[PDB]
Amino acid sequence: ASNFTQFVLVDNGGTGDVTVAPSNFANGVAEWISSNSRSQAYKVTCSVRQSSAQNRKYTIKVEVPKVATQTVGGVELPVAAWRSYLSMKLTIPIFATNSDCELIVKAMQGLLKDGNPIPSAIAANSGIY
Amino acid sequence: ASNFTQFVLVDNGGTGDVTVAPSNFANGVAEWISSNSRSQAYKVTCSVRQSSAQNRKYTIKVEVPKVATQTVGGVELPVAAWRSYLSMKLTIPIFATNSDCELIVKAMQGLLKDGNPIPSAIAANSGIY
Amino acid sequence: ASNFTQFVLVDNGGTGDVTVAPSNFANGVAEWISSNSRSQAYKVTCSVRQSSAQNRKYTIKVEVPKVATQTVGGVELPVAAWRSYLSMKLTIPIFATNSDCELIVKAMQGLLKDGNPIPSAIAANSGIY
Amino acid sequence: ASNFTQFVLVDNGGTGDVTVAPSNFANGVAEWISSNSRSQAYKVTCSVRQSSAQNRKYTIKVEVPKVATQTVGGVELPVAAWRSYLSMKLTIPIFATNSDCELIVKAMQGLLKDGNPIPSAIAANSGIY
Amino acid sequence: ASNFTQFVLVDNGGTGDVTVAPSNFANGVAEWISSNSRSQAYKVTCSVRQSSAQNRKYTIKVEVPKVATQTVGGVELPVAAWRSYLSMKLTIPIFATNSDCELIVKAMQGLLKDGNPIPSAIAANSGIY
Amino acid sequence: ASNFTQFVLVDNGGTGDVTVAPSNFANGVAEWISSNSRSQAYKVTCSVRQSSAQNRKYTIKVEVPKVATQTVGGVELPVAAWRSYLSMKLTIPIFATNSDCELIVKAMQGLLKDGNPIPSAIAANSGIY
RNA sequence: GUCUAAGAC
RNA sequence: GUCUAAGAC
Repeated sequence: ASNFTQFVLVDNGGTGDVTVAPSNFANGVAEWISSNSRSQAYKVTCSVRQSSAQNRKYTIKVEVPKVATQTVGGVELPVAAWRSYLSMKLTIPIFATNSDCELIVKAMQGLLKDGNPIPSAIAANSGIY
Repeated sequence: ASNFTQFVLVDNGGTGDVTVAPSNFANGVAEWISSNSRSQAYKVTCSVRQSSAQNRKYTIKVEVPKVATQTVGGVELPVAAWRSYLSMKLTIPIFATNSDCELIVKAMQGLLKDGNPIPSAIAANSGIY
Repeated sequence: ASNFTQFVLVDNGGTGDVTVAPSNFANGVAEWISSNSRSQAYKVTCSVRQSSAQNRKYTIKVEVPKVATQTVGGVELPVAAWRSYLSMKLTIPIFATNSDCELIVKAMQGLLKDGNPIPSAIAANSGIY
Repeated sequence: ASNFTQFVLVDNGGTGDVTVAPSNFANGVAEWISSNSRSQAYKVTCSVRQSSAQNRKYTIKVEVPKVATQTVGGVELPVAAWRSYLSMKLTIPIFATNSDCELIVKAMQGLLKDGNPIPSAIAANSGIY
Repeated sequence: ASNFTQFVLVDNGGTGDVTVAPSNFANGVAEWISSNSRSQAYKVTCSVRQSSAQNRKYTIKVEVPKVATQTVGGVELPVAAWRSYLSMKLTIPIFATNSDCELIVKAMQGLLKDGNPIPSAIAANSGIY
Repeated sequence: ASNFTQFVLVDNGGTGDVTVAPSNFANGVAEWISSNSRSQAYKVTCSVRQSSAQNRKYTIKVEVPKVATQTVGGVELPVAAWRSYLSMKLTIPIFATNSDCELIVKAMQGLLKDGNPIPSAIAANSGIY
């Protein structure tokens, strides 16, 4: 059994599909990277630690690169023009049962479901109004 | 036009559906709260600010309460035994077009899609392995 | 659903009713204005926030114009002589359930009901006696 | 006659009706309370004062209690779990006619009428949107 | 209804039309932007505040960008060569009727109508003479 | 050719149009006034200068009289209660070609076009909502 | 503006 | 009043 495997990060039907694969798991930090130049790859990292007596804290991080070619002195390199950085911290008390957790996951999914306020605002360079 | 409206945070088919509604929008912070006792409600807040010359930063926060009744001195009150706290920060360079943004949203959705590593780990009081 | 719709403030059985419609929503402070010059209009504003860690607080303000010997569309000074100001503040503990709130609303309705000492005193330029 | 009479504050259709009665006028503040122990009674107070040289100001307060029985020192006492507080201040110019004042009363009644936005929001534990 | 809707800012007869849409209302400032990267978008903002005791003041701003692609560090980024800035402040007395306000709108429209002196001068890079 | 000619500021389809004609040109500041007492007239002024080394700046000012309950030719005080003031400032970089300027004009026309959120809000003594 | 509410900060 | 523009001098 293992959940440290590759998965589809960006789903574009069956074409542009961005897949991210296990890269490293040093120091309690699982890391996934998409293929090709590390310089233009997507990155996802995750780690759980016992943040206190009653809480466990998850720290998920995602990097979305803007793929581009950099030319300097006539030498070109695959780079990322810039990167968008996602960073989330989820705290869960140790009293939470598996059902409680499933619910927390559903809340996260609903928050980002297509059509709801937050994803729509983000997807359009907008805020709330 | 408005995206500051109510939406379904937790989708339980058509039954246990947790809906969250606009509560307040003071100081650039949009806030949504589910119904009934504020003390046991779900809360979602969001805000975007220009974090620097080239970046806009979104700050989404979600609270999932563990509903319970507190009895003290024979007086009972609707409370939350505890709360799970989600907190995310998303940074997006001003060069990102609407397409770039749609992609960032899809990455967030894929990250939490059912069956993928992170949501499965969370939903089971587990980490990565 | 969406409660920021126009409603009837002063009801005179259809003929000569005073309808007030949404006119502003800056900072989450909902505002309703009648179809008049801002100086002679009926204004209603409402907003909610968590005043303390234990209570939420609704703040409602109403402005009613003096109609006797009024000159529609004219410049009437001093403004203090032609306008009445109503300022309501409802503090509700966070333990109040939807039902508890329905009761609180019913109480406010009874307070101002036709025939009761309070409204009948105001309508007669009187106090209690 | 005398307008300092008892009236029904919460109408639950003849049964469960919270009625309130005159209970004090000391210091120019008319008070009404329900038939309970002072510790868990509904309370309504009213006072008018000539605030400015050209204004009169009514100050009205209502207290809605959440009745509970509490065990203090092994002994049960009738008490209030919490109280909701309505506080209104109405400023009317002296130039206002009785007809002008009736308008103010009708506006306050329409404001709280069943189905209109504000009472709807309050009863649903939400804001206006 | 809601007047916070998208509208076409630059009409190039159905094709090449710059349309602008709601994108933010944080802090009482309504914002609209075109569908570009924040770095090269058209932007329109509006806010009303009760400046004096007898005035209301609208503050409107429009930003027209000269889109260009710039090579920074050997990488191409969508940027604006320069921006043109329109800034208008309108002060209306509270005694103004809706009919009085329509007059203000009609005057602003006539001011900028095709062929009239001012737009003619601006479009020709000249002064009035 | 010579743009300092009289034009129509407020158009009501011929019947009751408000034409404004040149009335002053001191210091290159072109001025247009309607056929009224300077206190009740419609005034328009315009001037251009190089605000900085990079931009030129048009400064337009419009004054619109309050007509409701107005007394043609009378002395109406306070002046602040009977006049609305519009103050436009257009900053245009020195790189803007005639075309670039034609676009900027088109944008201003769209902003104030009939039916769009901005003019329709002003004409209704409203803000955005 | 707040609250523990005709009196408190 | 200026600008590099809801925030700067």
